[PDB]
Amino acid sequence: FVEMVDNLRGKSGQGYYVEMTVGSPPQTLNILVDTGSSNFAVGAAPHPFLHRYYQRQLSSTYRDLRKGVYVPYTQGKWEGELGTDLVSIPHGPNVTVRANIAAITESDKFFINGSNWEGILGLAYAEIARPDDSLEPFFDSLVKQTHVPNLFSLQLCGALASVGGSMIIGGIDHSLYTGSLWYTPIRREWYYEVIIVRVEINGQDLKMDCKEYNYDKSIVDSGTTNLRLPKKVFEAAVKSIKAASSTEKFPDGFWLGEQLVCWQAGTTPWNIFPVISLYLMGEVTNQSFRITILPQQYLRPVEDVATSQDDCYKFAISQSSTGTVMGAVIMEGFYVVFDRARKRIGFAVSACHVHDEFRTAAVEGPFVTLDMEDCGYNI
Ligand SMILES: COc1cnc(C(=O)Nc2ccc(F)c([C@@]3(C)N=C(N)O[C@@H]4C[C@@H]43)c2)cn1
Repeated sequence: FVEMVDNLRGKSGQGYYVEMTVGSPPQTLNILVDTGSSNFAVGAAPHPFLHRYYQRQLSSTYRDLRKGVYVPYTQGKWEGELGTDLVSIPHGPNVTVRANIAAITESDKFFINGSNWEGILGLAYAEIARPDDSLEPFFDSLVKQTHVPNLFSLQLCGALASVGGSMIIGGIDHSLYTGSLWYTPIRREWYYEVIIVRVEINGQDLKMDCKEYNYDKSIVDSGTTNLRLPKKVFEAAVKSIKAASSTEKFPDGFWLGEQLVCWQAGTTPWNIFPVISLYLMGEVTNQSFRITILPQQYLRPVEDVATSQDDCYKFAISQSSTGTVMGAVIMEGFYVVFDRARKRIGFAVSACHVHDEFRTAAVEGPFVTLDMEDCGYNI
């Protein structure tokens, strides 16, 4: 899959995108890779922030579904006209498939002023597709119409500075990680839902009822920047992180994401900030494994601070009302295999993760963990 290595680009905090083509003749677009949604939606009108957009009038293979859909998010929205067309991934498998496309005709707070992507590739399952689960997601169409294997892997490489990485479509590139992959079940095929069974800060268990870690769900989401934690879990984690880093004091607003903290260039005290370990449900009864990230993952650089000359950072762990979200803060530490065929997600140490001479991100197992099924939330 050497053809697909390094096929992701982006700017810090603006997402990771892959090049795709739509229509006949092919129209090239940059598309955000989002494992947290399930629609393929592209700009189709000249929004001023867009480098380019889908022009259905130029595509002889465009087919109109005579249906629209309005997609609101917590902050933002897009509305689109549904259709199908031929889609390919130039630095992906050598195939072309007919896929659903939402031609975005109005939006608010969706496209990013200054970004270099024009659409979104929702890689999750049909249950959360908009308007309903009859709108087949792109990857489902890809696997159904071709011999591409039913899995993909993501290496997101962090540190506006340019980011990169690889989306290996239909397989795994073993050069992108070290050590072994460790797999956790996909609890249910809607989001990429997983179950966290234990949380440690610098090896110190938070000792909460593990149900709190997954209230009301835990997901793997390449389309979210932060590690988002349920409120109660966030409180305990911040308390422990504060205690571990107490040799230096920071305003309450920093831990709440309400202000940055800046240090003189090259003087960030990485060593005073703890590592964070999430134990995930393993493949075997009573067996778990843990993934461990560094402050280099969860203290993110903010480069566009005009009013400062120093190196400023955002605390990128935040509280959530929709459950745990393992966003870029987690994924930038690891090579992540979305093994749809076996309903499991694999983690391994990423060969491109950011670290220092004293600590590295880690994936370790096996551990003995009992009552892991009780950790999952049910209504
Ligand atoms: C450093 O990492 C990242 C990762 N992602 C981004 C990013 O802009 N994502 C983005 C933009 C628009 C948007 F509508 C969504 C939705 C569809 N997807 C997800 N998963 O969640 C929210 C439901 C919204 C996500 C930036 N930086």
